[PDB]
Amino acid sequence: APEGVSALSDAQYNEANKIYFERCAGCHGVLRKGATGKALTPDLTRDLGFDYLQSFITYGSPAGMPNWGTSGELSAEQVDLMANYLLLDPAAPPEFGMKEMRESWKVHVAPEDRPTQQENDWDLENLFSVTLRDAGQIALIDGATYEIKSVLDTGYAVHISRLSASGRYLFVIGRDGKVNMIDLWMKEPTTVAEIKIGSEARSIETSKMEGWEDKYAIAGAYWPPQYVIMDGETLEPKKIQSTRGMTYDEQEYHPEPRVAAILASHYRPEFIVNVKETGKILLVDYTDLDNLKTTEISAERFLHDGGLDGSHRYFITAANARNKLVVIDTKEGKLVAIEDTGGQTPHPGRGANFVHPTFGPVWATSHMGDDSVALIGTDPEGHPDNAWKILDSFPALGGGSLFIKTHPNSQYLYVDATLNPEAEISGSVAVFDIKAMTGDGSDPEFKTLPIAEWAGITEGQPRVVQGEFNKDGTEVWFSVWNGKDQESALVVVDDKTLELKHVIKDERLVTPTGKFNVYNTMTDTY
Amino acid sequence: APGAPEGVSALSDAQYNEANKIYFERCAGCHGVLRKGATGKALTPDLTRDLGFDYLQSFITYGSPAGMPNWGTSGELSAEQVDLMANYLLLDPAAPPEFGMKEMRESWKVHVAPEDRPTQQENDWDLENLFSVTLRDAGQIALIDGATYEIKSVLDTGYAVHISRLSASGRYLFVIGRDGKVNMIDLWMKEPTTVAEIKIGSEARSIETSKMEGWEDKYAIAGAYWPPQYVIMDGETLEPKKIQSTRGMTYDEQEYHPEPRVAAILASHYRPEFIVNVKETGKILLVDYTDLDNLKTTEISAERFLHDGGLDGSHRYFITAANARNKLVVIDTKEGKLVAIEDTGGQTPHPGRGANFVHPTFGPVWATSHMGDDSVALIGTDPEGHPDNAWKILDSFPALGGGSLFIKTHPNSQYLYVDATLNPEAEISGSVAVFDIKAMTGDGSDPEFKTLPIAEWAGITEGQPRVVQGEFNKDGTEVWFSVWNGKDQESALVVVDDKTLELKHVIKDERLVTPTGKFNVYNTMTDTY
Ligand code: DHE
Ligand code: DHE
Ligand code: HEC
Ligand code: HEC
Repeated sequence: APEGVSALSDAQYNEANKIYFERCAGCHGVLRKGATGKALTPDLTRDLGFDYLQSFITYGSPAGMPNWGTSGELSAEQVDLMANYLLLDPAAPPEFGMKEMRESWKVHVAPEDRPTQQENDWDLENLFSVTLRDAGQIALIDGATYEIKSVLDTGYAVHISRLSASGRYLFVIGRDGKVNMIDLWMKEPTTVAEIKIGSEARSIETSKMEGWEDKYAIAGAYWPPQYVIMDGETLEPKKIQSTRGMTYDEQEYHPEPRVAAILASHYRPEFIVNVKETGKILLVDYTDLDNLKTTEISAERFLHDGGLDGSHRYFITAANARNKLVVIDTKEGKLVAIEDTGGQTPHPGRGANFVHPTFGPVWATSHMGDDSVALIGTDPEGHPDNAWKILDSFPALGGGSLFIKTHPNSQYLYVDATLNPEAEISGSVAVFDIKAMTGDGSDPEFKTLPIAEWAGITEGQPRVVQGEFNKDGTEVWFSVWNGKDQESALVVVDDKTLELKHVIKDERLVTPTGKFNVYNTMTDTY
Repeated sequence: APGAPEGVSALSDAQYNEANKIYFERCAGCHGVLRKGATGKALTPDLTRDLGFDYLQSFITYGSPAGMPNWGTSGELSAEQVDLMANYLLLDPAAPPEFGMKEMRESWKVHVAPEDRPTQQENDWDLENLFSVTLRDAGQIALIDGATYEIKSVLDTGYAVHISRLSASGRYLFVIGRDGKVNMIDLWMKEPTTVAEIKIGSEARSIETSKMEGWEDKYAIAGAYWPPQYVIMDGETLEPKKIQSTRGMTYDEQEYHPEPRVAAILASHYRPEFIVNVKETGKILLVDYTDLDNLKTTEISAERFLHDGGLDGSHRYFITAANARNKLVVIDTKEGKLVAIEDTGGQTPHPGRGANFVHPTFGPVWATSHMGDDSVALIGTDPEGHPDNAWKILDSFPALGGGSLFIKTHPNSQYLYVDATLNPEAEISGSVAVFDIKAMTGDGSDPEFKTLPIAEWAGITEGQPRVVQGEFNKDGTEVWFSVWNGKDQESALVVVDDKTLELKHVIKDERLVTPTGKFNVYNTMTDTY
């Protein structure tokens, strides 16, 4: 006989459930099928059994599962409660409306009591806000001295950082929908406001229309299917919008359309919201939240990430499972093109904009499913025949690429290969010389930088990910992402010589992943 | 379970599926998606177990004169389907299904392609003076000559027929039923008939046509109670072009609402937009139909319980009742925003499209009567020339009694007609109140009214005749009222001479079964009210 799975009173079950959706669902999923954390459905957990679940929740694991019991985040009774709850069938995922957001909303420092000018000595625009994935923190690193200025707690499941248009406020979002607002002008920068906007979420963005600096922030959730516009100084939740709706092509109701990347228009006072499963791109005008104007653009399903072109007018985003790039004109508020990249699973991040020597302005992306790099023409006025067409496709290090990067002041295009199965490749970066490109059909050659080897890290599984440039566009940073119980680092590459500039190492630099330069993020320079 | 005490004569899964399809397709328009009843009674298990199999089988077989079709004896459901349904109704209520593009397209039929239709009117009818009258329990509409008063044609649309609307040019007649059935009729044919049809949901009430200058006959839109959605359709073929879900957040508490019904739908005359009331979330949508792929909409926070409403006399401002909250919500359709929300001081305002007129002392006003009390309320509708009266309730006075549904006037007339359809007294419910607009002063003295004995003029005694909804002819000189009696009883339409307030003519015919809504082509196509 299989061990006995205990009762649980209504109160206990209600208590367990609140904990699950508030603190576990960001990594284990609202239906318990897993996300960064393993699936915890009862077909799996009953086999593991109570003792095993209790031990894991008490001690955590170095692969990213918090030590709930030993950290005192959960009491001994709460730990047993959760182990017992995981042996039961998955509960119905709850909604998360205004009442729930406002209960979680905290303003630690009201706007009137914050500084009126920068009170620290830091070079805010050249700071790098780095995600410490399994530590639940971000590191604020000086872009010139390479010193860790501070390490701030945001919360387990920390995902990425974004900056307000003025560069004063640092916004961080976690996979649980937790949002932290950090005031960079304080003597000792810390969280001045926080709020939770759902159970699962990935994106956040700030108002970037000139004249709307610091007015609003917007966050998108995976569950429930909604986005929220918040006050840009206090995080007060002002407008919640459901994304449930019809698919663009079959026009069938879809009960769970996740919000993916959220960007901000520089032509109009609008947020640009990708709705994944229905294939809709939303242009949301924040001029008036009560008489709310939006444009719901039929695009392509599987929208994920993307970026604005060099002129900041057009939004280019990957509909990744269908291998397409979708192009929106933010000035006219309309779809302008849909093109296949020729590769498998394009994953641009915000992508890489540059001026090709013969094609004109282009935007590039690499792929998760193959080694190709694709370029799309982005200049309807000056290069009409090249506009929104794939002009070239060439191989980089290998499949498993996540991020491509460049900067106006650099002649090089950097491509990672983070998820490649071969350590030599996943620990390296491909670099192309833009000035040597000809678009004559021949594959441009690349130099291979041994980033992980340069950091002196071989133990564990160090994966190199995401180039990020400093404010001047002279140095590019890469994360050497190793396990929490392993040695990690950040490698700074001298852009002009393509030589190692510096290796950042520190006991607090745990699982570093996303890196965001204040100036480059606030101005959308990529 | 079937052999257990509490147990019911099961249907295999497949039999259940067939019954469930019949239920949602043919019964839910009147009995409700959760079987809680609408026009038809609740059919939930609590009640149906006490009727028992044989009662249900006979009720579904024979029907009744209250509006329930005789599915069995008409041949509409074969012998076995009746039993299936009777068995089905004893079971727990199924989860209401979605109704997307695939299901709409399966129901979409184009009987006469546009290429094959007339290029000019091929009958000799006076189309703009025609009246389209809903024959409720007959599942038909009657097309009636507005001057000779003869029934030109009786057309089958479907059980649960609700109301009629006209395309902007007056050529196409659109009718919607409570089951979401949409019929398009071409009034230019020698013998006008349905040229296209489609189904847009399981439960629905509204339909409307594009009225922006330049977009005449381009689009039609239908709104549903279930599923919670509206659909924009091609104005000539009924092809479903865009389906939009109305599921979303309430305007005030900002909490998700899984089933926000679509109530009235009107059309802007200032922008190429449809005006959609979303009842439970309290949102009014301004939907721009110039580009359905890059869809522009304005989601206006208003007040919950939005139901019916109309445009002011200038056609710029939408005025709609949030009925359970006793409020009028006013939207500026030129600027696309909320401009006011006001309490009428009455209970449950039910304006229909309302009544616009020029009050001698207040200026332009729009009026509504109420279901819950005898009051008539007036709101100022001219912010430009009468800014101190604009969007203010300027007067409130009594008409015949509570239970009023429709109030009506016309630019060519000085009278304001008010019905009292649901009043418990037959004496009141068979009459209509009429106020002289020219004698109104606005000093706080209730305007007096003349009582027209509309049911008595009809010369009907049997059943329980109720008078509903004034509708004028094209020239604004005669106003029609429906004398709604039961299906197996005699009904009529009464035509009143506006200038003398005397009986003009009584329309009676064997085919005139339960006449309710009446829509004059010209006054509907132009929004004259
Ligand atoms: C929707 C989304 C965005 C765009 C945010 C915005 O527009 O504000 C994004 C951006 C990002 C960006 C933005 C980079 C930029 O330059 O804009 C980075 C670095 C990033 C690093 C990672 N992402 Fe993130 N990421 C997801 C979703 C997203 N990632 C996932 O659904 C996914 C695949 C799985 C998951 O469970 O979360 C996932 C896993 C990862 C990682 O494993 C990465 C590599 C490392 C990590 O920190 O967990 N994601
Ligand atoms: C949403 C809605 C509209 C506006 C449509 C538009 O904007 O195109 C409307 C209009 C109407 C109009 C339009 C009048 C006008 O001048 O615009 C009429 C005459 C009408 C006669 C009736 N309505 Fe209708 N009506 C409902 C809903 C609606 N009715 C109901 O939810 C309700 C209360 C119950 C029901 O189950 O359907 C209902 C019962 C009735 C009746 O019992 C009426 C009186 C008679 C009948 O035919 O069933 N409704
Ligand atoms: C992300 C920051 C996490 C949060 C928040 C929670 N969990 Fe987790 N959990 C996470 C990971 C990455 C893993 C896999 C660890 C590994 O060593 O591979 C886990 C694992 C578990 C387990 C063990 C499951 C198994 O071994 O099959 C359990 C029982 C579990 N997690 C429970 C749990 C609960 C109850 C949480 C809320 C208190 C919770 N986790 C949060 C990542 C994350
Ligand atoms: C609107 C046109 C209807 C449609 C379509 C269907 N029904 Fe109906 N039904 C309707 C009314 C107005 C009434 C009340 C009749 C009365 O005399 O008061 C009914 C009643 C029933 C009943 C009897 C309930 C009772 O007596 O308490 C049953 C079992 C019933 N209806 C079933 C039914 C089915 C199975 C239908 C689909 C084929 C159906 N109805 C359609 C109005 C309308």
